[PDB]
Amino acid sequence: DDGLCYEGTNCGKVGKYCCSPIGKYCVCYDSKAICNKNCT
Repeated sequence: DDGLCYEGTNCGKVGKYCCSPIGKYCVCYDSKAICNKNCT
């Protein structure tokens, strides 16, 4: 239940961020933290 995070718009997270260790999860949130946090 972990991973890394990147910033931009590759997961529709325009303005927020996204998290996917292979582009397989592509899960984004507004709190970049929600990226690492909730992303897990």
